[PDB]
Amino acid sequence: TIPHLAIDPFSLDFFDDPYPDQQTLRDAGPVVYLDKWNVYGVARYAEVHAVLNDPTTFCSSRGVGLSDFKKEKPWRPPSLILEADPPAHTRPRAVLSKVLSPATMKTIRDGFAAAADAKVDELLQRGCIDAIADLAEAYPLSVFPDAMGLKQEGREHLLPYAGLVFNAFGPPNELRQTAIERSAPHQAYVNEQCQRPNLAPGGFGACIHAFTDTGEITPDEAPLLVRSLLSAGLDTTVNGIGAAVYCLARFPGELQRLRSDPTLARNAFEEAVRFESPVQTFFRTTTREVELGGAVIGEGEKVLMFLGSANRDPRRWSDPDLYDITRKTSGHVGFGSGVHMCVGQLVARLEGEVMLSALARKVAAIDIDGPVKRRFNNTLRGLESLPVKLTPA
Ligand code: HEM
Ligand SMILES: O=C(O)c1ccc(C2CCCCC2)cc1
Ligand SMILES: [Cl-]
Repeated sequence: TIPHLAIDPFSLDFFDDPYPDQQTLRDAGPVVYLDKWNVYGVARYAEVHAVLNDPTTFCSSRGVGLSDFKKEKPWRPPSLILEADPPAHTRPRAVLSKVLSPATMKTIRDGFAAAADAKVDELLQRGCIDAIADLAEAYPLSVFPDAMGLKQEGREHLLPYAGLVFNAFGPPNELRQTAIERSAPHQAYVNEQCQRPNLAPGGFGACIHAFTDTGEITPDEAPLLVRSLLSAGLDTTVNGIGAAVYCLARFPGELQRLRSDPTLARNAFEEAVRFESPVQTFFRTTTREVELGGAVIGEGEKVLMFLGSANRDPRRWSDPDLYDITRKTSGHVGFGSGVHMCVGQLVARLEGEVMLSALARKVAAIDIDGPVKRRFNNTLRGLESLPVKLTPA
């Protein structure tokens, strides 16, 4: 009944060009079995959306990586929010939601926008830049660690730590095992910055700790919640912004539409998140026997969701393989869906918006002018290097 495929979605070959294999996964059926890792897979929009929106059946507390926490030891203590189910999930979620709220966005927006404009001005002075190191990485590094309240020293640990986190959701292949064996100094740095004294007044970290007397979280929960933001909050945005620049670089017609109306900046970023899906995959674990897309899945089974595939499913999208900055994007699953839907999406969208706004106002053309190199990660899709010439408006 369920088709068995030998495709390895965590192989370098797959990362290098996932789109044909994603169609093969979609068209094989609503539910497939991946013999390579003994997991179920769903690659169509409908089943991905259904799985995300039934957290009781498709739980997160047994891990959202390949590893089943019921069978193996987690590589680090479980996240109090990502790797928790309701009801344990609910209060920590509410705290991060309030920390990363509308009001907070108002407090940081001017600074984020100023930093974006400044960066683009700087890059225009150079002309030929690497849109990954010099923009997609440099810009979030120039705003997010400060917004967290982190000291300057040690910040070089942040991207390596995130690379590790996202590789660790994968199977135990070379990417994952290499990441873990290099991890000790990055874990040590992160865990230390999560303590209250090390987080500057007014930043996200301090704000999490301040919530520890409302009864929503205890003081001993705050460091792990700071840890959540230091795991999730930087490398995601690097690859979201890199995706957007890469799209504008390949679709100059859409860059020209964006220039003509910079208020399209926020939807141009959202469309990039759909189109590239910086977060490609992650898992749920079944808590009972369940019927999904006409297939029966047993209890205690890992289910791999292909978010990127769902976001290109022609069953859901018209011209899914086109970058269209006026597309109606609502419903894409690039930020997830349901109770775990990205709690930092307002920060992500703010960064993406103000960067694309700066590009929209200051740059006339973005031309790739060197070899493009891809970065491999078990969960993240993005580039290592994107050489571009920026022409000033
Ligand atoms: C373009 C950037 C981003 C993308 C594409 C993205 C994507 C996602 C997705 C797909 C999920 C759902 C995971 C699941 O269902 O298991 C998620 C959750 C989460 N994200 Fe984001 N994210 C981004 C940026 C951020 C930022 C900037 C922050 C923090 C400042 C953040 C913090 C979190 C946290 C803490 C969760 C867990 C939420 C929960 O379990 O309730 N993310 N993100
Ligand atoms: O430590 C945490 O709580 C944590 C770590 C990583 C993430 C990722 C965000 C992007 C989608 C996949 C999960 C979310 C939360
Ligand atoms: Cl850690």
